[PDB]
Amino acid sequence: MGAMKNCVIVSAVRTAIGSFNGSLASTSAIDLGATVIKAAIERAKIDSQHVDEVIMGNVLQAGLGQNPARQALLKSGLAETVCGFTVNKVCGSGLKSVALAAQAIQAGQAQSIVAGGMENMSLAPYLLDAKARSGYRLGDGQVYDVILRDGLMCATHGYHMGITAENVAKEYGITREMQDELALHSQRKAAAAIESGAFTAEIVPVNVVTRKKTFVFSQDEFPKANSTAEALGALRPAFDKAGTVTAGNASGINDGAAALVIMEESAALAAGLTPLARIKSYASGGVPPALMGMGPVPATQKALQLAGLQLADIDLIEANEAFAAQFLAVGKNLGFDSEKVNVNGGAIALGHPIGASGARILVTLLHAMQARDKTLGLATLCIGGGQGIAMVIERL
Amino acid sequence: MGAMKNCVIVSAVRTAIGSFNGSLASTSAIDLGATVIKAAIERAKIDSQHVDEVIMGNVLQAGLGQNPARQALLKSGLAETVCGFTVNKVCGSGLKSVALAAQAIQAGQAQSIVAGGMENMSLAPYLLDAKARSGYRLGDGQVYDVILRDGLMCATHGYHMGITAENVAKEYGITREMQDELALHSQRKAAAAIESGAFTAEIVPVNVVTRKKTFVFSQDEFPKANSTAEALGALRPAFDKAGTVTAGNASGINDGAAALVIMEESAALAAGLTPLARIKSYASGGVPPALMGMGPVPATQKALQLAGLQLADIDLIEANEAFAAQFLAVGKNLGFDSEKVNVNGGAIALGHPIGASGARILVTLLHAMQARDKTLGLATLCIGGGQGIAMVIERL
Amino acid sequence: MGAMKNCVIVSAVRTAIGSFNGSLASTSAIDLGATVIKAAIERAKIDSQHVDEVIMGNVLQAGLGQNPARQALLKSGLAETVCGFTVNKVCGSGLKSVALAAQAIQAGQAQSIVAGGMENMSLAPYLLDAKARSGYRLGDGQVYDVILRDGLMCATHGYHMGITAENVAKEYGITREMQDELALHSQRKAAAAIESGAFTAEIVPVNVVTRKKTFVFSQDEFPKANSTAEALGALRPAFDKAGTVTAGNASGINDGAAALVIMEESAALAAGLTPLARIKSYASGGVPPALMGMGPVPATQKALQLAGLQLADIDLIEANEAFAAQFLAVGKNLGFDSEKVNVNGGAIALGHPIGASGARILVTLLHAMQARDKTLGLATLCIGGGQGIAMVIERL
Amino acid sequence: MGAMKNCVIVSAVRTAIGSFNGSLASTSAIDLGATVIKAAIERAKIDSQHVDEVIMGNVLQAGLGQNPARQALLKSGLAETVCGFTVNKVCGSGLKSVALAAQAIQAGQAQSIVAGGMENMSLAPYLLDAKARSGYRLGDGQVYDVILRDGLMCATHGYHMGITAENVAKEYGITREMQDELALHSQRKAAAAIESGAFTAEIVPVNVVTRKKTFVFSQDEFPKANSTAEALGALRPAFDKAGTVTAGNASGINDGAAALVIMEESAALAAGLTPLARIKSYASGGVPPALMGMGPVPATQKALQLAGLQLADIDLIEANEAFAAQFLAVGKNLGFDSEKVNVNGGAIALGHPIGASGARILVTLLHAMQARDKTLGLATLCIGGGQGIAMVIERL
Repeated sequence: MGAMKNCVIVSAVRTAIGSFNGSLASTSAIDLGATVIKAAIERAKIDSQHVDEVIMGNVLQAGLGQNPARQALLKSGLAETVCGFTVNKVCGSGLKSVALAAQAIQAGQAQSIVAGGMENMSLAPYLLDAKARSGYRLGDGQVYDVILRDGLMCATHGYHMGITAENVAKEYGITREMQDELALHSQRKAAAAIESGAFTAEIVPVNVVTRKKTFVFSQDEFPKANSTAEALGALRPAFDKAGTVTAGNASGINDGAAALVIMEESAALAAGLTPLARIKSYASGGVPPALMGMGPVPATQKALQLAGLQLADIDLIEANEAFAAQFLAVGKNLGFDSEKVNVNGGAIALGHPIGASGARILVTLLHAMQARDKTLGLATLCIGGGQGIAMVIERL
Repeated sequence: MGAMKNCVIVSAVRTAIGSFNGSLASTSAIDLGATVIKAAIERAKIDSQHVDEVIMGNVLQAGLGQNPARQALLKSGLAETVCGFTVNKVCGSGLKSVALAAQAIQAGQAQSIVAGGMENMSLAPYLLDAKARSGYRLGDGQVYDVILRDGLMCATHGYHMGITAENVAKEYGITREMQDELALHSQRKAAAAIESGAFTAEIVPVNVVTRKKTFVFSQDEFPKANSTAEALGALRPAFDKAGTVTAGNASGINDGAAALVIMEESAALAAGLTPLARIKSYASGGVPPALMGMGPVPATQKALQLAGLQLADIDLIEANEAFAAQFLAVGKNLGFDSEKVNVNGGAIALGHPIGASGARILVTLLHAMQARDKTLGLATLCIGGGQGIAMVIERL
Repeated sequence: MGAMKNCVIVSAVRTAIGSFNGSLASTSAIDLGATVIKAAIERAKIDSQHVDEVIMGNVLQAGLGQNPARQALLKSGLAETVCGFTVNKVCGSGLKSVALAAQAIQAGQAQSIVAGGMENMSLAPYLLDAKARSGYRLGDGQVYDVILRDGLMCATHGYHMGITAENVAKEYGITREMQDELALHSQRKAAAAIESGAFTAEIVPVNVVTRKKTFVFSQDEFPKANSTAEALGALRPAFDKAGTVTAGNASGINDGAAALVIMEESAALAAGLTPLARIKSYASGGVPPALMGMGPVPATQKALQLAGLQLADIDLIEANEAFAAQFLAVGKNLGFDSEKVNVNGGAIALGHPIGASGARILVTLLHAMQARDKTLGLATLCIGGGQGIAMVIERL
Repeated sequence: MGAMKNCVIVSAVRTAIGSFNGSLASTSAIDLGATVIKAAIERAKIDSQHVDEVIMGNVLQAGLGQNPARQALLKSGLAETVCGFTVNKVCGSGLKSVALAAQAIQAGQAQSIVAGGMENMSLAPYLLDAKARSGYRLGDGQVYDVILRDGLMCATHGYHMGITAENVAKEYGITREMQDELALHSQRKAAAAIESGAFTAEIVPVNVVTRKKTFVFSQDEFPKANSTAEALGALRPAFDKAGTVTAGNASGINDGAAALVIMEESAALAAGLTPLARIKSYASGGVPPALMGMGPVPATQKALQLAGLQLADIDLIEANEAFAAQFLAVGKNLGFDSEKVNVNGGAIALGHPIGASGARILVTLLHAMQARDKTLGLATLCIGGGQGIAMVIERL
């Protein structure tokens, strides 16, 4: 039988993250993906004719046309002979795409892949029912927000992700005040990272050209400057009248992309490129949809166990902040050393472009590891529908 | 470094394929997908607790809710700890899912996976523009058919897959007469198969209940009974008033699903199960979007090479019949022996539910191989956006 | 001061009435209008250049373009110098248009007017909310059935005209049996009148060209052949599950038009044309929206008073059958002699194209009066929003 | 045979005119209508129980519900026994409504009517095709802006009212510079009228109540303070690149209502109320659709002949400024003394809520006549689809 191969990250880049109807609200998911795919390739210094595949996560595919991943790879300038496909694992899509690239490389089926995710929630459409096709006939119908139907509502329970967060908050006893405390801490870490230029290396600018003008978008815009504990404690519950989750202790609706060049190790070295990290393990884990926020627990355990590691071995962790409730409960459950976690801020401040986040956090992890000279890293996140995904990387 | 593993198919099953607004038009893609997932598991006789993952292709995801593959798996009865995700490689999606399943198994990542695809084109929705979200403000807008926008129009050139078929007809000299003759051949072989019970083993019945009456769908309904050369000869071109492509020499818009249980070889034997074929290789290839019908050429060339085989080594072949124009160009380019191709009929008679067709043709191939006691088989198909995928299987 | 003039009907024509999605479902309200306008002019023998105005009732104006009455007159072949406007008094609109034409002639403001009404309920559109113009932003919306929103739901209470009919049933002790008995009688009279050629004189045929083919629509299609007291008594209530109103004891949703030439008496004589009747009086009356079915009471009372008449002086009556419940309550309230009412059947059998019905009953009244050589006629109907209108005509 | 009666205006009121998406954008046309109906009755000091009818113009009736005039009337607090109906003569609706009230009163069918118009263009909906009712089936559709379909595009020619304006400019040689000079002059006269309080008497405040804001709207907000020749001359043409017509020399899309109490003269005196003016005559005229802007020519000539007057007899004139090109063509053709026309500014400055404008200009004329102590007044305006309407009043 063949022998498994080692797989390395050779570059990692992301766009800044746009606010809902903000700076990226006229730049399609596919143009955001093309942008990062191109920049990833440039930064890796790889010969672009040697890219075997592109794998991109994208959750709100409605109306974006055939195979958005292929559209993005073509717009990036890659050759027509470079194949690609679009991954939908909801919030995990962007990391799952990276895991699939690693898997294909490790299994000898390719040598170089560009993998990540992309999402423009601002541009998500509205949907008419199949009933529109066959005819309404008589009586009113419904117009469906696609963000909600395909991206933020649980298809098992018909209620918002928010409510799964509340469920996790009751089950693990995570209080309103614990959530807001975390939220402020994420905002402060983000604000220092942004100010001190910690994200400069990882961000590729996007040129936004409009009828009125052209401008360059290169700074995360979702952070809420000058956030305070009292402002946060003043907010009303978003999803439950008697609830704990608010707009201030939850991530948002956001736009952005991220991509990495993944390569077989001995081929990266023979081509005279510089490996930035090895992909050591990855795993997916499943939980009840009602408690989807806990997905990272089984995923993280499997990934650790597949790497031959203990959690305490890990130097830096990016655990996604879709809701402070789920992020705290996961952290409580596994016993995270929280000073190793989301050291430059997390999604409550930075935003959550769902199909891109999984890859975005991996980008942020690797650059934080390089800046602080750390060796071992963990990226994980919860996934709508009751799943989680995790990946461990080791710096070179 | 780990040793790679062998992957085997342990069951293979499909629904009968529904005509547009036909027998399956009220059964959701997700329910079709659950039916085949459950049936594949039952037929395999595998303990359902041993399923590691479910991978399903699905192209018109718009409005189907979070992660359709995960919904299907939960509906099929699998536990909530079973992970899954949804693949979009357009027409290729369903075979790509099986290829990914086999890769995970080969790589030691999983031991048992259900993979395939599912599509209900009848139930595809209509889409309002992003403008609807931000506001039309003044002036009209458009309401978009999702079938066309995400499934049948080229996102590169903005025209129908029918036009790519016309481009391929010119390039390779495939005339209307040539196209019509293949169409009749296909209708004929499909009718003989139906008549002889050749599809009985592979089809899982779907119960369709409506208040007026409840009925069992178990027979492909797209085939045109009593098709003739004369009748085909009289149709008007569908896409190009001076063209060669018609509704009679192209597949249709259809509903259906297919799935297979795939396992690590030794896990199959340890569970006392009966391997039906080994997956020998698989590959993807890219061609210009304008000539997407030619996708099978580079995919087949790569997959034969990976398998260490020549085209002449293959005993039976399933090459999808999206359009006779591209089916014929492909067979001419590669030198297929046409008596080994689509022996029970192809998509011009059977139908093309896009997300599913790739797994559908593989199911059909395996059963055909079993019926004829053949050893080596190839499944391949073109993909909108200019791709191709192929897989070689070897009977056991 | 000038003195009031006398006004006479010179012609009276209607289309046959179409069922919902029936024979007239692809002929625009405006084309129906033009047909009857043109025909009324031909049958009156008036010089087309002498038409001073066209007044047409039309309730579902949405999407029909500027001033439907004006579009209809232009299509009819009248000169661009002939003015026109569109009236909306809901169910009254068609009779209101005639009353206005008569008032204008009586007041010396014009000599010849064509008036009536037109509706194509089958072609009525659906509406997105103003929120579409501003933008949905986030969250679901509705898509509104214009028939219901602008035609059939009470704008004061938000419930169906249906419910106003249940209200009246109660207020006046009108049982399900009494309603179904009336319904059966209407169906018999109408089938009898159609069989016997009673509508031949008043109906102008419509040429309906479909993509495939052409036919002539000239016979009322809503009547229900072989209606029986038992089938009717078997029906489920349509609007309240403890209710009395059914699809069998109410009119339907329908397509059609009607028009009449009205002239100043002395100018009709000077042109050598034959007055068919004199418009003796007209009136409108108001009642609670909840009891809109009773509108005919004050309208009829006032109209008789303005005509110097008592109910008993009237030889023939057309009292619209929107709902048997209100038609019976009106009849009981006023003491109708039922043998004189709706002698050729009413709307329960014939249909209710709401904009046209007011003119349609008047057309049917005049022709019945001619065939039975009667002298005094009354036409009245109820109007959604709590109104009624009535007109008294005197044959000559 | 009775004798014709005299009709007087007893009150005249309007809302301030809102800009598109401006201060009135959240207030329904019906509410605007109710507001002016109530205020008119209050100003007249009439006993509300003496009101026989309400007749209101309204052009974009789509989705507004049954019989908007009836709704407004009920909303105003009038008794349910008061009938009303809604008029559509496009831009002319509001003045047509007053003419119809006058006609009814002259002809002795009523003694007190409230008449006017109402429009909220900001809240006009979007519409799906009849195809939505029967089903799109396959292929795209359109979503239609009601403002355009029912209110601003020619139903005969399918192009914007602005194009009819270009037709008129070319026909009558009305240059860009002539049009821009008129626009400036109307802006100045409006600014001067606002500065000196000339609108205070005629305007009734509307209370606008939003969660976001609460405030009283009482001042016209479409006029452009500090308009200049140079700014007007720099604007691009709006409807045609070689065109003359711009946003600066055409009226806007606007929201407003206006209404007047009308009464039989002797009943007025008997009631101890003060007649403000006598309605002396009214007429409608027709012209080709393509040249709709010229409609006021035949309407005015008939109105004058019917009143026994020469143009020069008229002391003050309100000729609607839908487009500068049409307004000037009209004045050239009739030889208007411009010093007497639109003395407080016209629609280029004040706006054009289409169903209300015909009433609005009448209210404006009356009050200006009072301020300047003038005796004869003329109100006229052009109408989409190729009509005009005019009215002559005589101050008392």
